[PDB]
Amino acid sequence: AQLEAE
Amino acid sequence: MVKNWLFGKKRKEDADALATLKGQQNRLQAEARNLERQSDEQKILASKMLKAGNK
Amino acid sequence: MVKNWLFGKKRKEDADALATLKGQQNRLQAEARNLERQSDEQKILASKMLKAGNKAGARQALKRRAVFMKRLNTVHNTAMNLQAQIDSIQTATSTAETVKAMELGTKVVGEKIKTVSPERTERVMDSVMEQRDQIEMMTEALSDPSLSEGILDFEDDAAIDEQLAQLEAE
Repeated sequence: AQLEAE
Repeated sequence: MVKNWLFGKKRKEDADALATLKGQQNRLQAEARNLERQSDEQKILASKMLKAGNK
Repeated sequence: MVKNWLFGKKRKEDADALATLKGQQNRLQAEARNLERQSDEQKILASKMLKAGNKAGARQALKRRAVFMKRLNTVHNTAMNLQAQIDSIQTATSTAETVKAMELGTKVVGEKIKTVSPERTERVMDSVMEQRDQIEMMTEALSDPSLSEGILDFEDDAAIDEQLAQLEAE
């Protein structure tokens, strides 16, 4: 999720 | 000028033990740096898998 | 210059084991690349069967491609398992060196702790305390003001009281 948000 | 024979002997022994510990610590720091590099490469790969359309 | 005969022997053995594992892993990577190539050729063939008007042949080619990709997955997982074994060998080597360094340090610190034991430090600090008390008592015995005072007022400071009063009035 955090990499996608990145 | 008194020679402290036992003192110098134990000094050499403690210096060798400290050298051994410092060498193993330096090896572990190098291994840590390599593991950090590998983690960064894996994050770059994860970003490319996200962009390419492969979750 | 001490020779570590057993250490060098086991080093050669571990190097040969790592070479064997790396060679088999390289073989598996080459096989994986070839299987990927074959899968791509099968997909191209499936596309041509679709264009030519042969759906049965397209299904045939896609089934063959599915078999090739399953083989590719198995080969890749086997190569990953070999990498895990290589990492286990290197981790065991590093852990052995760490335990040896810790045992050396423990030996040195144990010799020091046995030499200067805690009971020895207790004895030294007790002696320091006792001697400090004796110096204080000796050096306060010599400083008793009763000598330089010597004769004290029988009137108990009355004359000196009035002298201070008279000097204040002055």
